[PDB]
Amino acid sequence: EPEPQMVLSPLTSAAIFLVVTIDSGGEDTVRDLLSDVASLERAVGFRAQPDGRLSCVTGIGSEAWDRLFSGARPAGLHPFRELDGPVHRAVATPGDLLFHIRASRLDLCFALATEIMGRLRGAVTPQDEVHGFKYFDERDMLGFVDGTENPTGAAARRAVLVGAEDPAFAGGSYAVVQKYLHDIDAWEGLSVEAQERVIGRRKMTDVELSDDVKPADSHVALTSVTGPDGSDLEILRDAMPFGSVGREEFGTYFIGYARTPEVTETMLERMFLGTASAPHDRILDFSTAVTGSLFFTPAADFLEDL
Amino acid sequence: EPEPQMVLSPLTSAAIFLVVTIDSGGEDTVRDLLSDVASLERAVGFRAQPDGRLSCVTGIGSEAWDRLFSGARPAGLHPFRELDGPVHRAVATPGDLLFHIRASRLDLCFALATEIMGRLRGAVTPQDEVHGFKYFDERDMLGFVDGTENPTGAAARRAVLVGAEDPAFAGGSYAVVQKYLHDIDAWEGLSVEAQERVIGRRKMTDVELSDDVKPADSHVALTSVTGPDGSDLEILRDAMPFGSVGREEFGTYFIGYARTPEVTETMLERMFLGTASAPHDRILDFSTAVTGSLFFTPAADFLEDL
Amino acid sequence: PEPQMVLSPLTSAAIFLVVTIDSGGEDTVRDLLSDVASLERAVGFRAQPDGRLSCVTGIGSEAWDRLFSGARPAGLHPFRELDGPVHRAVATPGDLLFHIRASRLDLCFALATEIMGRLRGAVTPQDEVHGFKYFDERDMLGFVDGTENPTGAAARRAVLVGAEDPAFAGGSYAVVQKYLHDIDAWEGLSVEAQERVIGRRKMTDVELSDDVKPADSHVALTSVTGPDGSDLEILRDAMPFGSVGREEFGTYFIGYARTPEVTETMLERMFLGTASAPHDRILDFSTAVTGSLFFTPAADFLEDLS
Amino acid sequence: PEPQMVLSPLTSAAIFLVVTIDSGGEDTVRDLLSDVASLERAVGFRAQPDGRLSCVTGIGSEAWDRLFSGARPAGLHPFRELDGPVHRAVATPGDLLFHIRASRLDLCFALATEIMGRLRGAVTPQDEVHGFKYFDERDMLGFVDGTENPTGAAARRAVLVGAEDPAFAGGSYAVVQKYLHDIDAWEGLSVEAQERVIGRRKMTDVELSDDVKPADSHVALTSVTGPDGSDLEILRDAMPFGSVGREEFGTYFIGYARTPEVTETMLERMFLGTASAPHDRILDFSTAVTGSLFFTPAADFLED
Amino acid sequence: EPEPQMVLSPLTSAAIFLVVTIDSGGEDTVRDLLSDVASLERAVGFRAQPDGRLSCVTGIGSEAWDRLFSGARPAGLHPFRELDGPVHRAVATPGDLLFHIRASRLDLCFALATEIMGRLRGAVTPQDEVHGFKYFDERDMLGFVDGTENPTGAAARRAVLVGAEDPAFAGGSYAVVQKYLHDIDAWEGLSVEAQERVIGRRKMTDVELSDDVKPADSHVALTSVTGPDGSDLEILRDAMPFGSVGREEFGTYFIGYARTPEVTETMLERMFLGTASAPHDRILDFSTAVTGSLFFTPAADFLEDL
Amino acid sequence: PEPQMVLSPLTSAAIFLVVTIDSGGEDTVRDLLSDVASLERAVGFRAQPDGRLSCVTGIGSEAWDRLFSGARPAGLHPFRELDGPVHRAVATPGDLLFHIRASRLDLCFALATEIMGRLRGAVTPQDEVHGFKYFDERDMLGFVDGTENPTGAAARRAVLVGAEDPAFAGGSYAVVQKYLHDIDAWEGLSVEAQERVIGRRKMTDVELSDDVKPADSHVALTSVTGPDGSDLEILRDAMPFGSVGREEFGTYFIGYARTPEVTETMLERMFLGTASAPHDRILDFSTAVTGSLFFTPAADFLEDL
Ligand code: HEM
Ligand code: HEM
Ligand code: HEM
Ligand code: HEM
Ligand code: HEM
Repeated sequence: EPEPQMVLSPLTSAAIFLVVTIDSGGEDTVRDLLSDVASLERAVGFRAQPDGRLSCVTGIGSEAWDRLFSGARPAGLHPFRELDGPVHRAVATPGDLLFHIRASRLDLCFALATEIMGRLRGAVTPQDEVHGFKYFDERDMLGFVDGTENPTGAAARRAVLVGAEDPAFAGGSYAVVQKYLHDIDAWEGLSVEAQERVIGRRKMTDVELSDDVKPADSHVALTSVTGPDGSDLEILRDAMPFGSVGREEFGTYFIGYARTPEVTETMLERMFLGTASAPHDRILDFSTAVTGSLFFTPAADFLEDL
Repeated sequence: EPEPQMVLSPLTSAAIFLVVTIDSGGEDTVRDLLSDVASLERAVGFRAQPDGRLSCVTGIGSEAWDRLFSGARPAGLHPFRELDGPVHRAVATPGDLLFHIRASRLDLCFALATEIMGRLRGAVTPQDEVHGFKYFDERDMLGFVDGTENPTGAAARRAVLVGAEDPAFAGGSYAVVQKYLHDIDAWEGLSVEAQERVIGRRKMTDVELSDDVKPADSHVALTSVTGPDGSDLEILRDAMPFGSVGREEFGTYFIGYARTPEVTETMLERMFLGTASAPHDRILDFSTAVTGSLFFTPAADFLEDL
Repeated sequence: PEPQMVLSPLTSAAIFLVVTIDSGGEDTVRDLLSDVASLERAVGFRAQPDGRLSCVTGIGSEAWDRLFSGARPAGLHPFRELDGPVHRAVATPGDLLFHIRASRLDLCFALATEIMGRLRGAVTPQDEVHGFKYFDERDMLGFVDGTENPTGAAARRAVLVGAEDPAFAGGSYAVVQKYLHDIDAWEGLSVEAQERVIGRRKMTDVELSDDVKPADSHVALTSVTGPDGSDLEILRDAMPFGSVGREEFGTYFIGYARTPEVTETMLERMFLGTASAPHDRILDFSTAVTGSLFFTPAADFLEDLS
Repeated sequence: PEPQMVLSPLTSAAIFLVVTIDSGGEDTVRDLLSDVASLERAVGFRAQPDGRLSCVTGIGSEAWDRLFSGARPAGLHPFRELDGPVHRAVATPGDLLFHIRASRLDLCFALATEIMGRLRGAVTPQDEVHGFKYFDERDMLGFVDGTENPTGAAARRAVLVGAEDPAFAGGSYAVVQKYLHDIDAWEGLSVEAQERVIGRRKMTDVELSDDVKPADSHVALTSVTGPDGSDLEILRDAMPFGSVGREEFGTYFIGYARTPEVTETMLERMFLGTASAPHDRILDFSTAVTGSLFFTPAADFLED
Repeated sequence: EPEPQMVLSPLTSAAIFLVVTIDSGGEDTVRDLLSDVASLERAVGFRAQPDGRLSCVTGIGSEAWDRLFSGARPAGLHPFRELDGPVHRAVATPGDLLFHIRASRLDLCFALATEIMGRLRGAVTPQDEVHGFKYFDERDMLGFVDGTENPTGAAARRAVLVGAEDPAFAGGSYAVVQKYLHDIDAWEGLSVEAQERVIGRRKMTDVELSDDVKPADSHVALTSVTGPDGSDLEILRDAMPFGSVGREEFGTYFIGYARTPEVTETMLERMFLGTASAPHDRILDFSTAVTGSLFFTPAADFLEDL
Repeated sequence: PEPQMVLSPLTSAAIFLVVTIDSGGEDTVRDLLSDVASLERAVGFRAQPDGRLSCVTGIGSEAWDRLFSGARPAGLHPFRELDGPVHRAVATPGDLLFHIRASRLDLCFALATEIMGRLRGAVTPQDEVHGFKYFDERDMLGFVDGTENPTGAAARRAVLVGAEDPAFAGGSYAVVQKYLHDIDAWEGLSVEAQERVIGRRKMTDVELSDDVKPADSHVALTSVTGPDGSDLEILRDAMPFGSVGREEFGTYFIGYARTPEVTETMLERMFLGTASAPHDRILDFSTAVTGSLFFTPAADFLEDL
């Protein structure tokens, strides 16, 4: 088989997201680093096992792929598609490489990011760097549990990993990232019952609203999608709180993994453009997107044979 | 009889340092928050006990003290003293209020900082915000164990807490903060043996160099000071690594607590001005101070009384 | 096919709930069964990774006939009462079993509260037991309990239905019995006499040699080989329970097997005896007061209902 | 003098046992009392450091007179029944209290088994409750419970008898009530309405400001100031309990104080009300079915 | 007030006991090491906190004291006295220095022992080296819980630390060590009931036998001693199992601390010489002493000043 | 076929036992082998989940012929002595290996006591070592030890016998060597000089680039490719041991492989050298004083006795 990267990681309380662009003539340095990234992960992580749980998932953008490699391309790889809805806009921002670094402690993430960027100095320019921390009861910046309905085990593998539909790229995945800033003053102006009608789940107990109370423009109603054959279309999320108390910056760094970008893109279209039944996802009246990029995360053996 | 704030904290792997100035007319809002800060600490921290270990130490600058309170001044409270050495400078920067927030996780520090700054918006301006993380083996940004010779138990109480010498302020302490950025490039150019001659201890095993081979301009030699009676003068440190790999910012946020500022200021004078035997502390040839402030951290009952 | 969480990691707390379905309660019950996996996620996700909450849901032979209109699992029948010369294994009513396990009683109790909230008016409670395991895996008799359970691949082969009943693959069969002990009589035996009842050493949990182990010891009678001389295995998670006021000291027995015939062969040898043994000596200090049999279907069977 | 483990670390499991002493049981009881600290060590030591097992032993007003001759602790009396306009605090029988706490129910149950084994034939059980805390210190009403308890030095001064009753120094007074909740009615309230009953925000556990806090909120009525304007404090370790089958959802209340006067002033305000408040709004969703008062002596009193 | 060595330690699962003699002319090397040993403890231990729990207690024999120091002798310090009972003998064996090294892991003990013996090679001759391990439920080599009736908190300090009776040595303690080998074959030939009559406690539940059943020659009866007034004389023990399965060596390395040696030596006289009511301690019919030594463990400041 | 616990989680304590079978001891040994998995559960289950106790049982080449009739595992032979120009890999006697691992020394000790209790009078001890790993996975030379071990499916492929020897599938081959270090000489090197001996950075455990890594560094010599250009890998769990009184500072080496040919190729390059290197520089600070080879069968092979 092909061996996947660590897309299906165990639960982690800390994360670093790094997005860079490749400077002109930086290609060779980048290909050198990509062949060594799993070795750097083992070197930083092994001495802190079994509790460290350090991993790095490496992603490549559509334009970067054409600069790095000749030949066949993953079937779904394109630049993030901007959405200009009647009220809300999903922006596309630059990004050639993604490092999704996760662990039980921020210091491990930071040590592996230091070795990665040390190897890339002179070849890349930083676009975004976020240090994520999860709240102790899995809560996000809106005060709701975040992760509950992710798929697990076999269902997760089927949802996230490329298989026989794109055989040359089997064991790969597609990652969409969006950094959101929240308007917390507006959000805290709602009662708890009004907040629940935005999300579609109870705040304190995390039980889903009944089919008879759940609004058509609630976040959970719009991100719930069935395919033609009536199967659930699922993604795997590992969204993380971040920000700065001084600048009054309260955010959610969103990442979703899927076997095809079509599933993630159908969810984003319903959220930003709406449906017959809903103008837009009510979560967006308290959340502004400031970045948007799409990456292909290849099989581990693809990176190792560079 | 008077109950100290949590100056003598158990070991914590995360910290937030917040330094603010009080805007004109902000005094009353500030006094109201100071009387509630212990209540806010319990509200965020109690539900995560016993492993959260959340604490907040609140400090007040010399000029802020005169705007907030009439009556007696703590005996040792003055503005941080700038040090103009022939090569190295210890700069003085503005700060009226210090919040030293510590816990076993960054998310708890961040939740308490959010409640504090929520009460003060409109009354203060942020000067510095740092999110610190400790390495898994108590290492700092230079790769040395950091904290080894701090005093513990009764020796720590004697070294840090004001007593009979200033009876109205007993159970208080004095906090000096400096943010340092390191030249990691220059530091990693040294052999391990050359790094040991800068610090004064072995890197991997943290054994002190013997009295005959320890250089006179090593960090350990210069911060070792005896009083007139031949007593060792000690401080309590809780320095934290911080940074951003994208902006190449690798730092140490220094905080030191002492029963009198004269002990910390004797250490800073030896480091920046030198002695007959040493021009300056060699650690300063790889470390630049960008902030400097001095605060009195009163007994908890002093803050509760307002 | 995705099993329910039959093969769970070690748990120190459990709630057993046995209920009968009132006339006309069927539709409410079918609605709850389609939601029970989502209720497990709602209560459990925010307490991960340490909570380790799971629920295994079972259906009795007569309830199956009232709920579902197609094929029956091949081994599902009402518990068979065993009328021995001395000891009786009684059959008591039960339509639905909830086997709820976690690292803490409060999590089991929160999931039981949500389940029973959905069933109020549709079911009548028959049994509710709150179990606790001793810190060194000991039971109410003071012996280590679980030692010879199968693990890994052997456990899956022993417990999960496969090719022999393909429509119900990934299911299992659960036998429950509540036992009350005569602890006064038990504690009147010497430790050596207790060892001859169980078949293992009390302090060190070493199996008695084939030369000393009596024919009517618990371990001799629950050791059974199939036609090829292969060991027939069950998976147990028996839990102590009781009340010191009422002098109630119990063991709540649950055993899981791929076919009821394995557990029923073990009960026949215990209660009816063999050529070599009148009955299991453990029964001279243990009285069964309940007995029921349940089919625990594959998770996808419960999810795909109406 | 060495106190019993009144000031315990946080515990997630508890057994409450209340018994009466049968006639002629006195000597069996006095034998167990001299050995109960030994039994605590016997069951607990092998499960350190995580077990955190302790047992606090209390004696009622009537029982004291049957067991001991000489001076009585100054504040020891039978629980006082409160007959309010709407809500009633009942007085129920109890001679001995065992407050058993640990990180796991199985350790509580092991110590309870050895204690009741020693007392079989001398005592009648009145109450047995097995308590569990929710993983974020929440109680049966879904609020954080314990937040304003005193800690360290403040806790010692609030809870332990000192120079005012020198023969009984290092003792405390324990008040217990078992409450059953109407959870149906409680879950019918909005979160905002629940906050106005308790006097704290539900999700973040921040006290309501003095301008929005209702006068008949639980926190407003259990706030009492002394002559010098000091806070009068108690130490609580109230525990959820119940049965899902029988629809029984409860809080087993225990409060410790250096004098019963502090706890009894709080109960009078809750049940009788004041000029400003009819009664504590928490009592429109909580019914007391037991009430008892115990003196918890110093460890050395029990030993000698 | 004087700072004790870490005599009152938290529970530790591993230990190294080192006993050495000072070679002729080794005195100055030894005095140099003694002034550094607390700094070596911090150097090895700090980076492994909070779980390491590493400490070292340093003791000095009666004859060594006279070679190392001029001035006052601690009032209770004398050579261990041999006990020649009718059946059992307590031997006295040489030792000038004791290192009692404890931690949560053997590797920490070993790293500190390596640094100590590195400083002394050429100055000392090793007499005994023992690597101790406690069983997971505090059980010893005889299978009984060991430590239960040790004093804690304030009672422990009163029992172990020298006070105003010998003011120059306040915060010191007296350590007696004996290495015992067990006859395991003979011991395991006893029933649990017979083992309980030797120890004086129930094996599984660690409940003390009643005054009416506890034999007069049981270990617990003979090591229970009351002073001239009425009160219990206590010592603090941290005895550890040790052995070699190859050599058939199964041992208990006994260490007891007391404020005066008279308490420990009264316990030894009752065990070896017996009373009116008992010939000897029944534990001695399964345990042979092969070493016996007495040390004074001074206050930490005594060692630091020299 | 259910393997023994070769692929164990990380363990901080170990006991290694090597014994020879006395005349007439065969029957006692066969009895103990059929019971050893049940003794592991008896000592370990009560201490789960933190105990992580396991025992791996191995049998030497000569012992196999005394214990069992029928087929021999294809790769089982006596350890081959290497007499290199400077350094020697010695062979020492061994019929049975017990590789006992846990999170605490006391659990290893309890299981070794029950095993040796069953064998008293049937076996003679050759070697007994009590191992301890440093808290940050460091070894006796002060380097992280384990970093490049294979994990998951790559580990199973590297260690477990498959279709090449079908009657012995789920078995493995263990090579043991006890090493004593000259720590005085080692600690006389600068950190930079030590890195050039190992082939990795000491503090950060980053591999030296192919351009700086010397040809006689330990990592260069124990890196081996097959005909197919694929890496040949082993699974190691080498453990520090010593006695501070005796000045004994050691590494007890154990390596597991699907075939002995992989471990034997690594030992030949270390002790005999290559075109580019006289010998492994790690051997100028490490002396081998034991050497033995064992087959560790599938668990069901031992049970069906
Ligand atoms: C870049 C900033 C700094 C770094 C990375 C740093 C790092 C260290 C390190 C590695 C040690 C040795 C281990 C220990 O005992 O903790 C140490 C010791 C110490 N440092 Fe610093 N230090 C810094 C700044 C300061 C400053 C500004 C002061 C005083 C104002 C200071 C006072 C001390 C003292 C008192 C010790 C203990 C000396 C002894 O062994 O007795 N440090 N520092
Ligand atoms: C009072 C109720 C029971 C108690 C207290 C109890 C206790 C025990 C104990 C202490 C063991 C030995 C350790 C171990 O788990 O391996 C054991 C083993 C066993 N018990 Fe029971 N048991 C009970 C009832 C039952 C019942 C009703 C069954 C089956 C229908 C059962 C089946 C087994 C089996 C299969 C084993 C393992 C046998 C082997 O070594 O292969 N037990 N039980
Ligand atoms: C159904 C029974 C009870 C429930 C569920 C309950 C629940 C709570 C809650 C959630 C708090 C707020 C957070 C905290 O400080 O813990 C609280 C505070 C408190 N309760 Fe209660 N309580 C009950 C009965 C009682 C009784 C009977 C008393 C006194 C006799 C009492 C005295 C207090 C005190 C003193 C406070 C703290 C007030 C302050 O902030 O100073 N409670 N209780
Ligand atoms: C191989 C040697 C020894 C073994 C295996 C051993 C074992 C134990 C055990 C199992 C207990 C009961 C549980 C407890 O409270 O710790 C105990 C108690 C005790 N042991 Fe020993 N012991 C040994 C030698 C000694 C020596 C040589 C002395 C005194 C010089 C001693 C003094 C004590 C004392 C003072 C107690 C506490 C008794 C009480 O007050 O209840 N032991 N020992
Ligand atoms: C004498 C004591 C020994 C010590 C102290 C030692 C130490 C080390 C250390 C520190 C590493 C680096 C980290 C790692 O990947 O584990 C390593 C790697 C390794 N050692 Fe050794 N080793 C020893 C003997 C041996 C022996 C006898 C063999 C083989 C027969 C061997 C084969 C290996 C292999 C295969 C690797 C991984 C190579 C790679 O990176 O691909 N070692 N050893």
